[PDB]
Amino acid sequence: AEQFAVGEIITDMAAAAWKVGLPIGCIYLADMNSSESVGSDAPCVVKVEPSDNGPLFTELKFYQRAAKPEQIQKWIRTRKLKYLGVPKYWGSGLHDKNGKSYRFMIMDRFGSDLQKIYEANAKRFSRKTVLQLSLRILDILEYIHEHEYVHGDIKASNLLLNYKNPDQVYLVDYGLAYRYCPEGVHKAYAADPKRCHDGTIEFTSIDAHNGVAPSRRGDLEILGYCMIQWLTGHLPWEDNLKDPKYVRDSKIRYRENIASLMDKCFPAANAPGEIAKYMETVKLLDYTEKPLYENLRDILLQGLKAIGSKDDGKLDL
Repeated sequence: AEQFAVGEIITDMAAAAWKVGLPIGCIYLADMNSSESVGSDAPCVVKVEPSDNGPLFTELKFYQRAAKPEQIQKWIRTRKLKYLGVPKYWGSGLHDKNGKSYRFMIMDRFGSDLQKIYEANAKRFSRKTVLQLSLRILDILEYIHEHEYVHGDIKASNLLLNYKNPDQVYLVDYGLAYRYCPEGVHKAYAADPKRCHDGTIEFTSIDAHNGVAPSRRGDLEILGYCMIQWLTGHLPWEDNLKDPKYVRDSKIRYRENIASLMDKCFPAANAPGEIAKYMETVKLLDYTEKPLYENLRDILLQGLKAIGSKDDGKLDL
């Protein structure tokens, strides 16, 4: 059952009009209403799911409260950033077709995911690339955290590049996002009954493994596993992803002894100092504690100084 007629004009709740193009779950190219039909250079995309789909409703709410174009530009101005890797929300509505109710959401369009690039580069990224990606992710993380939300699923396949600027990475898929601190009140260290997702098993946090709601330390923890995966091509527990209790156990033991993790993941006890310092700092975070994001960025910056480079914004993909 196709959601839309290709070329159809759809009007959002804000009364803005859009034309629907070919697909790029159900996602299609979208642009502002025109004489001209929607093309391969479109600037936006429309996600459409049934009205009862819980994940699209969670994603829409996150975009509505933290993704407004004006809200993002004010942040980029006051924090003096070259950009922010959070997609912009352009609009949403309800659309009836063959007597079923659907929900749609217009958002920015991006380029290829980092995972396709990772695989094309023989499952490695340079130290420069990993350091530069991580500084921008920390920016994204700080932003959504200050806006009461954690992602809990950071990974290469959820990190898209600007279709026009390959040095700018955005984080997507907020369908399973979690509002950890609604109205400024942090959730207790316990299971949220509405939530049944543990994240992606190889990258997920110890809190997620323990059936505890995702928190800010969880996101920084996840980023840490990504950095190692990207630098080395492997993770110690990759061989047996099917056993969650083993994976959890390995992460608890390697959190207790980081030097062990550096020895396992990096050849000959020679490992990037910044990755060790990163994981040490994330380890010191309690469940309800606000990370010192600037301290973490400084650590990644000491790493760029060590390889003779600076944060020039170049991902050198």
